[PDB]
Amino acid sequence: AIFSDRYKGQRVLGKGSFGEVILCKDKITGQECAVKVISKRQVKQKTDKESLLREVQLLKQLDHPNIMKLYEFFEDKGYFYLVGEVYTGGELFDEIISRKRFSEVDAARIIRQVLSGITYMHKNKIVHRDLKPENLLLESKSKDANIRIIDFGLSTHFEASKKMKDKIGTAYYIAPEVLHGTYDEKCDVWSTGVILYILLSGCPPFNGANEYDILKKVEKGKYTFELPQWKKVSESAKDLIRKMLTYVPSMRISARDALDHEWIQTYTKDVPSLDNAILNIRQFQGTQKLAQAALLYMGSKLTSQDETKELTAIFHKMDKNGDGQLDRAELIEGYKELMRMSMLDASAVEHEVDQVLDAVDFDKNGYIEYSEFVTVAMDRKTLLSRERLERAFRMFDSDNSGKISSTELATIFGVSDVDSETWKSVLSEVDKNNDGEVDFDEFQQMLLKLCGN
Ligand SMILES: COc1ccc2cc(-c3nn(C(C)C)c4ncnc(N)c34)ccc2c1
Repeated sequence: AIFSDRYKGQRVLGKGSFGEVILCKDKITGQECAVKVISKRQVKQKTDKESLLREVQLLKQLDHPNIMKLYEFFEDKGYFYLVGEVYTGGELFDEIISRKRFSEVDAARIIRQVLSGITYMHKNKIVHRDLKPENLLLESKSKDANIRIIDFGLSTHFEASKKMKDKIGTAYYIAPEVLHGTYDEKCDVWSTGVILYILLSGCPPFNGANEYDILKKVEKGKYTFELPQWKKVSESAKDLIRKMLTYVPSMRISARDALDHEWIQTYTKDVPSLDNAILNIRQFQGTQKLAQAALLYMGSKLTSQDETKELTAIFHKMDKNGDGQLDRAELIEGYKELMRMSMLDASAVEHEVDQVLDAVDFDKNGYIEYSEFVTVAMDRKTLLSRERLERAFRMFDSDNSGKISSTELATIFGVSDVDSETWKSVLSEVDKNNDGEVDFDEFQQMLLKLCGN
């Protein structure tokens, strides 16, 4: 069976672990799905074919309200296609920051759901390993919506990217035993423990100025409840967190046993709002998302440089008599050529080409100046990535000051794991009045200089 025979791409939902996720539609039934597309070239397999197939077959038969539903699996020469249920409520933390109040009852209800899904998967000998807030989606945009955990089982079969754009936020949540190589299902309880700690204080239990500092803290495994925010918190919640963040996994509480914990039992059946926590979470989330957006912007810019020159070279070769004129069918064949080395098949490329032509007001039916088409086709993704970066900038700038401070930049570039000396150097080239702050344009300029421009 061939993936594109059955499904058509509607739009890109976003980038997740191991690949891009595309909102697709069944060509016959009209069923909408979220399809994780894994590039074989970019992502190595840890397991063999037989093991992956069998795992997938198991996953298709599994069903739990807090676990992403998997429907289908396809494989071609270059890609794996993982077809799951699409959820519309977004990421948990993005919903949480929008609330005016948040309590231990809300936290407990969230964690019960996570523990329930984890418990179910563990019974079936499937481990997540890379559990973190962005793997917790909300089923719908309804305020009470169920949490759906994504990416269970994948890290067993695929090697994680070593690129920082893919690694953002991973360090806070990873279990110490995962770092050292001997791990089991208990690693998921640790990660859930870290998440709970963040839910109740707004701060990561294991924090640091960069990835390695964070990992160093995790590996030591020591944390405290000495922040001001922890005075508002019950003893039972801290007791649960202690049991989940127990270093030796055999001594660590299981997911199932955690569901029976006093805290869970008590708070999921009066409590104040954790206002300090909500504020800290807002700041945490904004920082994480800006760092991510920063790396993606730089990556998209590099990709644009690559693709612009490749596309130009493809069309030059095609342009036999060298007058710079190509027809739409040729533009499609060359765009396909670029894709050959989102655009899952020929019809997707036809549409994209048509969208570019309709932007540049070039007639679809005559011969076209390809150099102009190239510019617009690329420029489009350029304008686009810039818009998502800007939005993340505005979001982070909660006071609408229009600026980010040098201290804030340190925090952002730290999470993005950009070398301290390097960004300071680029900051010095842009900030030339010792202002100690940058507006959006300036920030963008820094990122361009941080990706060889
Ligand atoms: C193991 O097989 C699968 C199959 C589909 C998957 C889809 C998503 C997914 N990501 N996103 C955006 C946050 C980028 C989603 N948005 C809505 N629904 C989704 N289902 C996803 C994640 C993991 C998946 C794993």
